[PDB]
Amino acid sequence: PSTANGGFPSVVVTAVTATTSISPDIESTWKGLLAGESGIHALEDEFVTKWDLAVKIGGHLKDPVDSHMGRLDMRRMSYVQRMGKLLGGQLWESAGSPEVDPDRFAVVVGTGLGGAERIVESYDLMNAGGPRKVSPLAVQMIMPNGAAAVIGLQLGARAGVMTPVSAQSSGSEAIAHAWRQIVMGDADVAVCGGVEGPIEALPIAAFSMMRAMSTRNDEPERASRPFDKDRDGFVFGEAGALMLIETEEHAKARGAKPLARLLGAGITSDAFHMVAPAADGVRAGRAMTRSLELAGLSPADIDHVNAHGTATPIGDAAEANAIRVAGCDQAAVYAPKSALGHSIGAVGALESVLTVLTLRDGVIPPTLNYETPDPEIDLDVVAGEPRYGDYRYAVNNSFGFGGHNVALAFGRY
Amino acid sequence: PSTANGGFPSVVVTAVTATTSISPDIESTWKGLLAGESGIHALEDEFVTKWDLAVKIGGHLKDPVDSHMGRLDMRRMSYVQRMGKLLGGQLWESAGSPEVDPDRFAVVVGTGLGGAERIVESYDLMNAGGPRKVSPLAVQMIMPNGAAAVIGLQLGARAGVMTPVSAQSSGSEAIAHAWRQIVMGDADVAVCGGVEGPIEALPIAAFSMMRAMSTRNDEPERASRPFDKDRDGFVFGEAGALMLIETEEHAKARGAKPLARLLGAGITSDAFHMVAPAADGVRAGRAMTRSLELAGLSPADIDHVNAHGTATPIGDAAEANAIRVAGCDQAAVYAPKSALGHSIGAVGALESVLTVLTLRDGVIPPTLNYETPDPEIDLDVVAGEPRYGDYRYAVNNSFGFGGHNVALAFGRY
Ligand SMILES: CCCCCCCCCCCCCCCC(=O)O[C@H](COC(=O)CCCCCCCC[C@H](C)CCCCCCCC)COP(=O)(O)O
Ligand SMILES: CCCCCCCCCCCCCCCC(=O)O[C@H](COC(=O)CCCCCCCC[C@H](C)CCCCCCCC)COP(=O)(O)O
Ligand SMILES: C=C/C(C)=C/[C@@]1(C)SC(=O)C(C(C)=O)=C1O
Ligand SMILES: C=C/C(C)=C/[C@@]1(C)SC(=O)C(C(C)=O)=C1O
Ligand SMILES: [K+]
Ligand SMILES: [K+]
Repeated sequence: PSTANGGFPSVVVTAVTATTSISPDIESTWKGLLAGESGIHALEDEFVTKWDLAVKIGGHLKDPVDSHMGRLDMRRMSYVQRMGKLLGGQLWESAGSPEVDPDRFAVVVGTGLGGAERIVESYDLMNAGGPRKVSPLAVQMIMPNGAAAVIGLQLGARAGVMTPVSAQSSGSEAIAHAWRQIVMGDADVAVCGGVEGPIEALPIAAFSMMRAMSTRNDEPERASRPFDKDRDGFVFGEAGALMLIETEEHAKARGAKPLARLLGAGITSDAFHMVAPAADGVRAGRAMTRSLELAGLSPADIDHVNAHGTATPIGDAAEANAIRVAGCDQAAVYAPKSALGHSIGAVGALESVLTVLTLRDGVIPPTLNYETPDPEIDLDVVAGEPRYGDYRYAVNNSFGFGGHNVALAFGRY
Repeated sequence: PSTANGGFPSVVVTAVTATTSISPDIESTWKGLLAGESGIHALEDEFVTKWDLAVKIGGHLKDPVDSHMGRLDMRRMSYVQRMGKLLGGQLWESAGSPEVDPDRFAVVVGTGLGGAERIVESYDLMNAGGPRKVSPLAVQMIMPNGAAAVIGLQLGARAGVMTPVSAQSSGSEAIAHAWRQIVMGDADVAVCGGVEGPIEALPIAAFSMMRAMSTRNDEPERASRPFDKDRDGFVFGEAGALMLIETEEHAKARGAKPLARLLGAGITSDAFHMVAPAADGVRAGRAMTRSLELAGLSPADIDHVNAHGTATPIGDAAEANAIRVAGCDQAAVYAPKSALGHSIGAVGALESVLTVLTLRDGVIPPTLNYETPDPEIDLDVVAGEPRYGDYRYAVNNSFGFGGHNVALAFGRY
C-alpha cells in the first residue's frame, strides 16, 4: 500500500500561510527568497546590550504577531497561542472559509516548548505575592498543546487535535501525523504545521552555551551558511507556518485548487546522541526512504530536496550523508535557513510550505551564502540564482535534538 | 480493516512498569488497590506551610525517583528524564532485556510539560550571573521530548521516538500512537506510556486557581471521590508508567507471555472549551466508538470501562454521558483516581496498565469513596470490594485540557 498504488487516498495541499522575517505574506516571502533576500539582521533589542550576548544577529518577524492581537488575547494566550490564532484565521480565509464536517476535521500543530514565558511569569508572580497571584489561565496558556488547541477551538476541529513535539523537527512531524490521520480514515481535512516563540535572551544563551550558533555579527546576512565550507552554526529566524491538507475527493467536492500533493511521510530515530545527529546519516536516510515507500516513488524520482541545513559543521555533514543513503544526492538541494534562519518548532512546517511552492511554481530559490563548496558535502546545492525546472517530486527533511528524523514526500499537482 | 478481521496485525502487551503513591512495584500497587488502599495523604512539604496553600493533600511517590539517582544525573537530566530512565530500565529488565532489531523498535512517551524546573533554574541563573551561567545541557533537559528521547537512546530505539502532548490524556495518547506505528508497519515493538513531574507549590497554585482541586484536607484518603455525589474536585497523585507492546508474532518468536491485547485506539476532540469537557459527551463517546471500530468490537462486547474519572462535578458528568453515547454504560466502571489520584501527563498510561492487569487477573478494584450515587451518572461503579469476573474486553478512557479525547480498547489474552 502506497499512494501510487491507491492503497492510501490521495491527499492534497489546498492552502498555506506563514509569517517570516521577510514578510507576513507567504507569497511575498517567496518572491523575496527568489530575489535573493535575507530576513537576518543585527539584533537591536535592548536584551542584547543588557547581557552583552555573544550572538547579536537574527531575524525577527517582519510583522510582529502582537500587532494583530487585542487586549484580551494579550492577557489570555501565550505567545505561541497568539501566533496559532493569527495563522489559523489567515489560513482558513485563504482556503475560502470552507464549511467542513467538524467530525472529519483534525488539527496537528507542533511547537518546540509551549507558553514558557507564562511559566516564568507565574513563577515570578507567586514568588512576589503568593499562590493567589497565579492566573487561573496559566495552565491552559503554558501546556504545550495550547496552540494546537486554540486552533482546534477557533476553527471547530472535532476529529482530533494533536501536538507532536520533536524539537526542531516538530513542524514537519505535525504534517506527517496529519497525513497519517487522513490516510488511516480518522479525518478528511486537517490544518497542520508549527509555531514557535520569538528570539529572546534566554533562548540565545541556552543554544550559545551549546556552541551551536553563528557569531558572524559584523555581516548578519552572510552568517547563515548551510553546506558552505565557512559555516559556523545556526542563526535564529522567527516564523510560524500552517497548511491545509485534505483528500483529493474532499478538495474537488468544494472546488479547492490544490497547490501540491502530500504523498507520504517517514519518521525514524537515531539512538546515537541527544544533541548531535549520527554522522553516517543512516537512520535519517531511512526516514527519507520510508517517505518514498509510502508515496510509491523511487529515489531517482526525487527532483528536489529541501534540506534541514542548519549551518552547523556537524549537522550539515550528517544530512549530506543521509541524502546519499537515500539515493537522493542527484536532487537539486535548497537550504532555506540560509535566508530565513532557524525557527525551531515551526521550521519544518515553514520549509514544507516552501517545498510546496517549489512544486507549484517550478523553481528553487538560491541557497544564500553558498560560496565555497565543502568536499564532505558533495550535493547539488542551488546557489547564485534560482533553479528552474519541471519538478515532479520533492522531499522536505527535518531533524531534531533527541535524534528525530522526519521526511515528507510531496508531488506536483 | 480491524484487529478482529485481521486487517491489522495482532498487538500484545508483554511487560508493564509503574511507580505510584502506593508502591514503586506495579504488582504491589495492584495488590494494594485490590485491598482498598489509598496513596493519598496529608502533604508534609514545607512549601505547603510556606505559602499556606489551600490544597494540603496529595500522593507523593512511595519511593522517590531520586532515591535511585546520583548527583550527576540529578544535575544533567530533568526530573521527567530521570523518571523515564528509571522506568525504561525497569521495564526492559522485566521484559527479559530482549535483543530486538533497533530499526523496528519505537518509543512513544507523553508528558504534560517537560523539564520545566530547568526553565525557572536557567532563568534564575542568568538573572543572577548572566547568559554564560546557563547550562550547556539546558536545552536538552527542557525540551518536552526529552524523556522519550532519553528512553530511546538508553534502549536503542531507531524506528521513531515520539512525544504526543495532550495534557491529561498524553499517557494514553502515547500508547495510541505506538499502536498506530506498529499497525502501519513502521515498528514491531514499542515502549510507550507517560511520565510527569512531582507535586510542587507552583503546580498546586496553578491548578488550585482553576477551582478544580479538592480541598478536603481533613480526610485526605476520602477527598478523591469520582462519580460520588459529594465529589469536589481532583487530587494530585504522582506516577509514571510504561508498557512494552509488540506484534503477537514478535512476542511468540522470543517466547514472551502476553499480559493482554491492545486492540484499537480512538482519538477525537471536542471543539467546546479549553478547560471544560463538552457536557454532551458526544466527541468523547466517539473516541470510544472509534477504538471499537478499529478493534472490530461492538459496544455490547465491552465488559469494563476504566474511567478517566477526575472527581470534578462537570468532568464526571460529561464522562458518564460519553459512556452512554458509546453504548458502554452497561459495563463495570472503575475510577482509579479515587485511590491513586491524578498524575496529569502520566495518568492515562498508568490507567492503561491497570486495565491490562484487570484483564490479566479477572478482577476490578473498588472505586474508593463511592458512597452516594449521583443520579446524573447512572453507571455500574465497582465499589466496596474488588469485583471478580471473566473480563474479556475493556476500554480505558482519558481526556485532557484542550478538548482531547483518547480511548484504548484492550482484550484479555
Ligand atoms: C526563532 C526563535 C526561537 C526561540 C525558541 C525558544 C523556544 C521557546 C521560546 C519561548 C519564549 C516565548 C517568549 C514570548 C514572550 C516575550 O517575547 O516576552 C518578552 C520578554 O521576555 C520574556 O518574557 C522571556 C521569557 C523566557 C521564557 C523561558 C524560555 C526558556 C528557554 C530555554 C532555557 C532554552 C530553550 C529551550 C528550547 C527547548 C525546545 C526546543 C529544542 C517581551 O516582553 P515585553 O517587554 O513585551 O513584556
Ligand atoms: C502529580 C503532580 C503533577 C504536577 C504536574 C505539573 C507540571 C510538571 C512540571 C515539572 C516540575 C518538575 C519539578 C522537579 C524538580 C523539583 O521537584 O524541585 C523541587 C523544587 O521545586 C522546583 O524546582 C519547582 C520548579 C517549578 C517549575 C515550573 C512549573 C510550572 C507549572 C505551571 C505554572 C503550572 C502547571 C502547567 C501544567 C501544564 C501541562 C498539563 C496540563 C524540589 O527541590 P529539591 O528538593 O531537589 O531542592
Ligand atoms: C540529534 C541531533 C540533531 C538532529 C541535531 C541537529 C542537526 S537538528 C537541528 O535543528 C540542529 C540545530 C543546532 O539547529 C542540530 O544540531
Ligand atoms: C476539555 C477539558 C477537559 C477534558 C477537562 C477534564 C475533564 S480532563 C482532566 O484531566 C480534568 C481535570 C481537572 O483533571 C478535567 O477537568
Ligand atoms: K527542510
Ligand atoms: K482511565
